[PDB]
Amino acid sequence: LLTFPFASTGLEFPPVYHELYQQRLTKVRLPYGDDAYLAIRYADVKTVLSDSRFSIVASLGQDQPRTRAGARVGNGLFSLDPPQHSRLRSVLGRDFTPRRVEKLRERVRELTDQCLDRMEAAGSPADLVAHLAVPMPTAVVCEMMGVPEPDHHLFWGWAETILSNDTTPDDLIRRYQEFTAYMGAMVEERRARPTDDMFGMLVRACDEEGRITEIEMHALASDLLSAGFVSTAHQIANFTAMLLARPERLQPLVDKPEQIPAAVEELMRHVPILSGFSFPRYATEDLEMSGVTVRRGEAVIPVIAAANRDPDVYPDAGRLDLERNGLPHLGFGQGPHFCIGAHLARVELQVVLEALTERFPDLRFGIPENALKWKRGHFMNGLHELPVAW
Amino acid sequence: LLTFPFASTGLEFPPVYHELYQQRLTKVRLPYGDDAYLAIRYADVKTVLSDSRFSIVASLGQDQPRTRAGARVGNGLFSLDPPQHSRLRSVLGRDFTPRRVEKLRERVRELTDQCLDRMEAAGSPADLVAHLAVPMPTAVVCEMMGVPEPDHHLFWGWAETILSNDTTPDDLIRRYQEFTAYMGAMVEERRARPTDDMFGMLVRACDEEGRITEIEMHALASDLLSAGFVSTAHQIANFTAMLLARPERLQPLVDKPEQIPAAVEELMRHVPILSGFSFPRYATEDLEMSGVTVRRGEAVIPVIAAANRDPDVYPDAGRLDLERNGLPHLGFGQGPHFCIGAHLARVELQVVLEALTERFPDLRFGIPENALKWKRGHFMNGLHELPVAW
Ligand code: HEM
Ligand code: HEM
Ligand SMILES: CC[C@H]1[C@H]2[C@H](C[C@H]1C)[C@H]1C[C@H]3/C=C/C(O)=C4/C(=O)N[C@@H](CCCNC(=O)/C=C\C[C@@H]3[C@H]1[C@@H]1O[C@@H]12)C4=O
Ligand SMILES: CC[C@H]1[C@H]2[C@H](C[C@H]1C)[C@H]1C[C@H]3/C=C/C(O)=C4/C(=O)N[C@@H](CCCNC(=O)/C=C\C[C@@H]3[C@H]1[C@@H]1O[C@@H]12)C4=O
Repeated sequence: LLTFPFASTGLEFPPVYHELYQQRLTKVRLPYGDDAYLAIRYADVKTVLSDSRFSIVASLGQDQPRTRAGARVGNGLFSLDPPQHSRLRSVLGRDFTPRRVEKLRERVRELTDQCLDRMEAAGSPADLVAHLAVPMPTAVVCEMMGVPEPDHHLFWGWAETILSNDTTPDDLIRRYQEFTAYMGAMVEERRARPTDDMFGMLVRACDEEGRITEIEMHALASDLLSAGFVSTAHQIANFTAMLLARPERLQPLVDKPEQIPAAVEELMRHVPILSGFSFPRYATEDLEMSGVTVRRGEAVIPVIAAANRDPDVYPDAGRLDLERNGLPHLGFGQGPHFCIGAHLARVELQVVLEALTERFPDLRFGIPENALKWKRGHFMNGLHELPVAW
Repeated sequence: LLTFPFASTGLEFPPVYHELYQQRLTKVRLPYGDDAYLAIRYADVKTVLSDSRFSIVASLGQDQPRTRAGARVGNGLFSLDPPQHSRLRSVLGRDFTPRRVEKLRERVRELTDQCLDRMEAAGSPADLVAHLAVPMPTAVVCEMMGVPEPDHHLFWGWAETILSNDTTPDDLIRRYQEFTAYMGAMVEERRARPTDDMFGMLVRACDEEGRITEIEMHALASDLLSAGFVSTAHQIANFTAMLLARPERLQPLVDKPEQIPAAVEELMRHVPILSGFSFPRYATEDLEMSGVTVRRGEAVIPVIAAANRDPDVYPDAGRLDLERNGLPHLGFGQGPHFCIGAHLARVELQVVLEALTERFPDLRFGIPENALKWKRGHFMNGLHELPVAW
């Protein structure tokens, strides 16, 4: 069988996908776990993500297809199907609706401004990863949750552990133990002095209203503080690097600031954020997909980066066209597990581009593009550093 | 209770939504059937359409909230929840993927050109509704299914019965009898001799593969010949009118054809196609929506038109901006029942704007704007006629 993931470096999209688009659904071998099919057509990835005949739960003795040594297991949102998944997420739902997140726009800009004050002070050329991509989205969720600045580094360490392909089940226990200890102390603080932040809301959801158990309270906290900043950090960097590699760099968005939202969406579509893949889903019954009968219990991987370059949905898919305004990309997923933070990410990315265009309109690479240190072996594509000059 | 639908005329967005968006989920009373909540925020209409806790089936004795006198009931796709819905739909799925539908672009343009030849031959001013909006999408699906041209008028009549608010269960009996008779004949004919058309595919699905039963084959065919062209017909005229009512008319799209797909999407967002509403959904368990506890069994109506002008999703929502390339609209719906024809409709609307810009760049209203005969009190908004000049 073909082995997956395929060879690529940086944000490269590998040419093998252009072969597979026109073939039937193909089975691949993965680094750990059972084999799986590769959903790469737009409609197929949509199906895998959103159709009730695909379960995110391995209930028929499957060995989870994956790139990480330890199978991804827990009691939080990625471990549940609807309706259980739906009631649990609805504990967070109302804090991530556009109507709520839109109110954060100002604070996001403020934090972004502080970061850039600090970058400007450091002087050209500076590492935009260290000065902006890491700090800003981390502050955003940590102050949303109620985690003090000085502990941010702990949550980076736990999130890298989740995301590292070389993490073992032991490594995950160690994480679980450390994280539980941390939040447990935070729970006790909030019980004695209640706070208005999200963790406070979670503690009340548990203690007062009896809406969730302690296990669910911790699980949701773990999900947000794990999923909630490392992805945006990687994208802040990926997005700027994509833009600076263009002859005109930021100038189109300097000239036409009203096109920044569209630009954010095109980049969401075009950047292959993952060198791995997310959760496989499993057929709850036999079903047909791209010329193949997928049997009950068999795993299908949703390759969202291939979806976002489907030749039939997106003409000239490999071209970054910031005016494309393409059909709706799958970069935040689809169906039940559609990114609960999708609007917050869009706000964070719109705000980063606003602030860079307004403050550093002549922003450019601070080293030769050829010297950029892309992450090589990692679950997520991105940059170790992004030196920029102004 | 607040009565719904709200007063509006033509494609006017009624101002009352600007009130309701700020407020908690509100309950309305309908022309027929039980009362229901009005889902109007983006995220809420999404939930209603996509969340498994919302069923399209009244399984607890409910009287379907509606504007039509006779309740909407049958054996096709709008009468099913997943997975039963999913299994029936999958019989058609393959034929409506973008990969399949993109192959129809040539033929859709051919038919659009024939329509425009007749219009031009009729002479300025001419009615674009009669010459293009009605014939072209009717011909597209009927020839897809294998229905001959001379019989198109019959399918228009059956479709309007379904869509007319003044239709009784008796009128629906007549329709069903007439329609079943007609497709029965088509079935005999396809059984006596194979044809490579969509109805012929349904016949193979019933007779040869035993995938579906005879009344499901009929249902599916009825769904497609009912939903499959009156909507596109109404939008072709709605879209053209929207464009012709602006100072610049068609010139922005003449000048930049590459923006035609984006305009189609903005129009889909902006145009309130329904005066009424689609199917209500029923909560299958207690849940929270916009500050209200929706109890099990209670109905919630997804108001697509309102979601598409959600003030927090869409800044300045009332403005038709063809470059907006906004966050994805709910105009083709969402979840299980997301329009099976969405790509075909995008193809049809794109091709119509391509053909109109290329052939009639100085297209303009053929009568004074205030004379336009907008449909009054009908289920869908639109024009009885659209005189155009060139
Ligand atoms: C550019 C940044 C981001 C990207 C590209 C992204 C992408 C995604 C994708 C594709 C999924 C679904 C994976 C699957 O279905 O297998 C997901 C889920 C999730 N994301 Fe995001 N995300 C981003 C930012 C955020 C933010 C800012 C937050 C929270 C503050 C967040 C929290 C979550 C959570 C909790 C889930 C699981 C939701 C569920 O299973 O119900 N993400 N994200
Ligand atoms: C501008 C044109 C169109 C618009 C605005 C439109 C809109 C919609 C919407 C919003 C729904 C879902 C309603 C709900 O969930 O309550 C739907 C369903 C449906 N549409 Fe379309 N549609 C269009 C064109 C078409 C075309 C061209 C076809 C051709 C086959 C078609 C066939 C269907 C069918 C069969 C369903 C039911 C699907 C299901 O329940 O699984 N429609 N449409
Ligand atoms: C750029 C977007 C990427 C996403 C990525 C998929 C990509 C599209 C998911 C993959 C999740 C793995 C999760 C995971 O391995 C586990 C696990 O081992 N146990 C549980 C409970 C442990 C605590 N919760 C979590 O850590 C929950 C989410 C963290 C990540 C999350 C990242 O945001 C980035 C679980 O969810
Ligand atoms: C602008 C788009 C509009 C859509 C509209 C909702 C809007 C968003 C739906 C509403 C459906 C009503 C359906 C309906 O009344 C019935 C009924 O009475 N019996 C069944 C079986 C009868 C045979 N199937 C059908 O007629 C199936 C679809 C036709 C319409 C369909 C039109 O595309 C237009 C049924 O579905």
